[PDB]
Amino acid sequence: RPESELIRQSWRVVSRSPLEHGTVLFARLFALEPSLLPLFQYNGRQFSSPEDSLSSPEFLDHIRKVMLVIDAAVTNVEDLSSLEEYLTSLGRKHRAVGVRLSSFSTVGESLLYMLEKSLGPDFTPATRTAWSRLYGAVVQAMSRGWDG
Ligand code: HEM
Repeated sequence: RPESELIRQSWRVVSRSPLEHGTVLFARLFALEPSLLPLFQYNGRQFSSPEDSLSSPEFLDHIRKVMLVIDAAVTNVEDLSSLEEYLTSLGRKHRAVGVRLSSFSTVGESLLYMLEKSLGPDFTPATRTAWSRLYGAVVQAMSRGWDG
């Protein structure tokens, strides 16, 4: 694939600072859909404001976990079928925590925002389309967790 390289190459830059970059993704996510904030329940407590999430080690660890699932996708960008069962179960888990499947569209936009901001002029149309396809494929596999 030509897309596989666009994804690989762009991901190298991000993977140098995945927390800083995932922090943009999540700051953007809560700016777009603050109703996701309460889903991050650590010590039975809700974050009141998005900046609260940034002070939580568990939340920042979830940022790193997200970035690693993306890294797993990138590693398998040629054959995602190898992540299908893991991603189905990841879907099922997020269903269980309360995340609606539709919120994963917002996450995709936040991922694309983060890549735009980091890559600036290197975030070409082809690069955007490539990520959109990969992210879509990830979410398609996760959606199996919502049993459909
Ligand atoms: C709607 C946005 C999302 C919310 C509200 C959310 C929320 C959560 C929560 C509450 C957990 C369990 C607590 C934790 O381990 O931190 C979790 C686990 C996790 N999330 Fe997310 N998540 C979201 C998106 C994502 C995405 C996009 C990925 C990766 C693509 C991801 C990867 C993970 C992983 C790897 C775990 C560990 C699951 C396990 O095996 O127990 N999350 N998420």
